[PDB]
Amino acid sequence: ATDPFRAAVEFTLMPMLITNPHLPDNPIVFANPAFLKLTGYEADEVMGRNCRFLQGHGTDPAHVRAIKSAIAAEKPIDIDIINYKKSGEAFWNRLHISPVHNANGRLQHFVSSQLDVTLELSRLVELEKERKTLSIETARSKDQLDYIVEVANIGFWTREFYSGKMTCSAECRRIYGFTPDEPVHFDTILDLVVLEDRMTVVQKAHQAVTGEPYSIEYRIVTRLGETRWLETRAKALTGENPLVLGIVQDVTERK
Amino acid sequence: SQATDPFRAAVEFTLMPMLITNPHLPDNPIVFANPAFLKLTGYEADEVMGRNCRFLQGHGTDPAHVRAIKSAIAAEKPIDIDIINYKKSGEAFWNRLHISPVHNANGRLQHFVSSQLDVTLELSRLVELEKERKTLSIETARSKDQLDYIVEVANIGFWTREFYSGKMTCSAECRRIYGFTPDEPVHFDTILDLVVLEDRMTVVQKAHQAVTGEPYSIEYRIVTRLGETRWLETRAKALTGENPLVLGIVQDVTERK
Ligand SMILES: Cc1cc2nc3c(=O)[nH]c(=O)nc-3n(C[C@H](O)[C@H](O)[C@H](O)COP(=O)(O)O)c2cc1C
Ligand SMILES: Cc1cc2nc3c(=O)[nH]c(=O)nc-3n(C[C@H](O)[C@H](O)[C@H](O)COP(=O)(O)O)c2cc1C
Repeated sequence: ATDPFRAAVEFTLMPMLITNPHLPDNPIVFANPAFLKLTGYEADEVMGRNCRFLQGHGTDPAHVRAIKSAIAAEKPIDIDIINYKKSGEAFWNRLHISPVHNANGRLQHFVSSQLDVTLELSRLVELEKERKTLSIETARSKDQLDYIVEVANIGFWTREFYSGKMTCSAECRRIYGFTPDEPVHFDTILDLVVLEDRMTVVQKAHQAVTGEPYSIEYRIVTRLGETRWLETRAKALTGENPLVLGIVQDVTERK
Repeated sequence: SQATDPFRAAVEFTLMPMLITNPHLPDNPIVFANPAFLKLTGYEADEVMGRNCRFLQGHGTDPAHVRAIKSAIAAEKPIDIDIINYKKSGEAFWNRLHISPVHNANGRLQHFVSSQLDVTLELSRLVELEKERKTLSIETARSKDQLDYIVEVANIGFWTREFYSGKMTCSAECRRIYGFTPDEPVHFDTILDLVVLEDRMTVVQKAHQAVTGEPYSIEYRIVTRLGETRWLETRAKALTGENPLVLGIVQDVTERK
């Protein structure tokens, strides 16, 4: 005849405590295996003492007063406080404390459900401020790039080695017959290339990536019918899915 | 029954969903569910009792996960396993499950107790935070690779300046225009020493006045360390946000008046 609730508290993964308020200083009279494992204390090392022994230097004094006022008022309380393991390792202890009254209405026990939320209040929180930091830097480093190609008027383009997706500057879109807003793929450039230069272009474009800079020159017939001679100095960014960089310029004058 | 059972109360008041089943009854039905469990699933108390815990399951739920629990229960062994379940509304969620067998003194199986936890949006949050960091790491590194490539290949006199501080960065072409050495530290004052005194006041004021994110141009005369007089044009713009940064492109336009 085993008590299923006793066994539930016994076998749960979540730390639980029970204190007897009728004794002085309201000491711990029970601690499930989960609690002893989290804090690293043995059973005989936590019995008989108040739960304030888990506190330390990083423990917010304001958090302690809240718990004190709740216990003195015999009222429940949920709070996140900084506690310490036997080794010294600090951890965020999500505290859920509930008073237990008898039939008459007198206080009989205090029970609590401790939960280690260190990875939420300490790990996730910094990963949110770390990610936000990267966003600024990413947006900035791009703002420098976009500003240079604009005021220096450079036909700058990028190309994904596999998908063939591209980005083009204002100058690059003027060299070809492109509009400032339309999406640009490697195929929309290939459509402008003269018939005789096409095979040379796509073979160089789909050639095995090397971190070395290379030059390539081909002719295009723009969408208005104007034949233009282009020169391009390109370089591939090594990776699993490389990004090809390239600066194109119109050299039709004096071929 | 004057005094309450603290263990009973602990399970009652906890925010962790907990179930108790009686394996002596057919198909091992639920005989208890704390208020925590009823809020998670959205079922009433009388809508859970007498049922097996498989009613939370449905489509998308891996049948391999079920057989793992099935074999664990049959062997009277504890088991930790995540699984897909369905709350009353139909909303699917991930159920972190911790089941433990309860034996008496004789070794006779009496009960099963469990801990339930909703870890759907929890695991989903971190699997997107670790894929987001990888992308932004590559992007920043590559957008930095793009910048240096353009400046070098296109021979641009490009400089950056922390507006408040005054510390500057200079490209190879930028240093050749003013007449700097490729490895000396460059401050805004270092440039001012070369600017002619007639145009010197007009330069500092224009650089000082505009902290906004509005583009502006300025042209002045300088004299290098060797004495060469050069007319310059600088097109600059400051990036508003936290510690400001002034970007500027300068080209030598030594052409006759
Ligand atoms: C059941 C129960 C469990 C408690 N568990 C913790 C705990 O895990 N960590 C902690 O810092 N305080 C815990 N406390 C609160 C402390 O025992 C103590 O009441 C609090 O630090 C204020 O003590 P003070 O009034 O002497 O300053 C718990 C209190 C109760 C009643
Ligand atoms: C105490 C206890 C709690 C359980 N809780 C769940 C649960 O929350 N979700 C679930 O899918 N299965 C849960 N199960 C397992 C199911 O009740 C069922 O035994 C298991 O899915 C295999 O049953 P089947 O092979 O007939 O499909 C629990 C089992 C026990 C003993």
